[PDB]
Amino acid sequence: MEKSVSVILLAPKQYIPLLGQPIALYSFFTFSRMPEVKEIVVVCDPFFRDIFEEYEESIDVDLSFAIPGKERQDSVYSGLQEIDVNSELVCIHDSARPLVNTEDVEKVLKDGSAVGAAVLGVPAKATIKEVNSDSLVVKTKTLWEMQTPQVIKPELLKKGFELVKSEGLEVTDDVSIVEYLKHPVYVSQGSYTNIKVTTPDDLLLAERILS
Amino acid sequence: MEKSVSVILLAPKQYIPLLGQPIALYSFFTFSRMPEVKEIVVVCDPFFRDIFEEYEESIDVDLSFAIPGKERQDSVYSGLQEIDVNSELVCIHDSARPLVNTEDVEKVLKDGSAVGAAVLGVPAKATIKEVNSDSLVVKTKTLWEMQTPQVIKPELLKKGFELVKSEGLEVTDDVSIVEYLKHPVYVSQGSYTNIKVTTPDDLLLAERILS
Ligand SMILES: Oc1c(Br)cc(Br)cc1-c1cc(C(F)(F)F)no1
Ligand SMILES: Oc1c(Br)cc(Br)cc1-c1cc(C(F)(F)F)no1
Ligand SMILES: [K+]
Ligand SMILES: [K+]
Ligand SMILES: [K+]
Ligand SMILES: [K+]
Repeated sequence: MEKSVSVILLAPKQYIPLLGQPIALYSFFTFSRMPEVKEIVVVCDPFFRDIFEEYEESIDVDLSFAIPGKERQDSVYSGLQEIDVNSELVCIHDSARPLVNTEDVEKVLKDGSAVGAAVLGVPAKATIKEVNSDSLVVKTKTLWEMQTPQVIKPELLKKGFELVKSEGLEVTDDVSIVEYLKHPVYVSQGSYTNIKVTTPDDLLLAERILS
Repeated sequence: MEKSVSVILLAPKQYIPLLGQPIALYSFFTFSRMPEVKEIVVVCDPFFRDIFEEYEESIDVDLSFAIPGKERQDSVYSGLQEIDVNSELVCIHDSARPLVNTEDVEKVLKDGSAVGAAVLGVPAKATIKEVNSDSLVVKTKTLWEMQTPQVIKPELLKKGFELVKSEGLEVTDDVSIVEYLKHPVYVSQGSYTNIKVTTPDDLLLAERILS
């Protein structure tokens, strides 16, 4: 368990400071303090490499870097190439979610270890309906909003990339490389506080949360 | 079309002022100015009756009142009893959504007239997954977040209430009286700005929208 997890940190709105510190550094430090986390392979444009470099000697993890790709999955694959040969879990996180709780990361790590694949989620508070191509409600289910981390064993993630490669399967917002696997995905119940940061509305909320 | 629609306005966070005016009055006035709207049957506790009474002579609609019930559907039925005998559409709206645009109300009214039942919605921006009782993703759809107005012909709404009455069918968050009808429900594409107001986060966003 200890030093068993590689974080792929996916990292402009993620470098806007929140209560003075850049957004991307909040999750970076949350992961670094966890004894389970062994390395953080950070995915960022070389302009921002220094932003993480500054804190390298203080943190109790291996810092490494990767170049981003066009779409989210390209950046994950890039990060996956630098992880440890003996890492037991990869922990993929969106740097735009600075407020993830250590306790919720612990939960999804534990669930990922047990199941093979787990993602942090919350019950969708809004009333959500399926709508067909004619704009009609498909009438009838517990729907969940998916956050990050996404925690997965590296052999599973690799098999996902290889299946989509070999058969040339299409990949979208809601249908990733791992959606094509028969291997189950567990949904670990997180916190509504683990919001993503895009709008300036999010900062005015996120400061309220941090306090 | 003109003077053809009865609004049931469902109406504490809906009486917190936004840029100085109570939240419930924003939608109230939006509906009152529309030539299609004939009456606003307002659903509120008698303490707040005066809040709408003040503006009665200025508005170009019939103001009426109804007592709320325990759950949302009880308040709708209460409001439904005061509507016009010759009203062609009932337009059910949550007063906690003060920012609905006239143009979007026009759209859902037109769709409700054509289809019999229509609701304002937006594509769900979050990644939403179905999760089973064992907390596993049900792998595979266009999902939409439902707002208000909900626009429906009164005979349809009545038939919904009577079917649930007669058979004693169960009613929840996601399965209303109208979900049990075979009659189609159209989803009119609205605006992401049409947010519901509960948290103080919403006010700090809603003021940004209004400007
Ligand atoms: O789509 C997933 C689900 Br569902 C669960 C878990 Br765990 C991980 C993923 C996931 C997607 C990707 C990306 F490469 F496409 F970005 N990497 O991992
Ligand atoms: O559930 C609906 C859908 Br789906 C569409 C439309 Br249009 C209207 C409704 C609806 C629900 C109710 C309530 F009485 F339960 F509150 N009244 O109308
Ligand atoms: K190092
Ligand atoms: K190692
Ligand atoms: K009147
Ligand atoms: K009348």
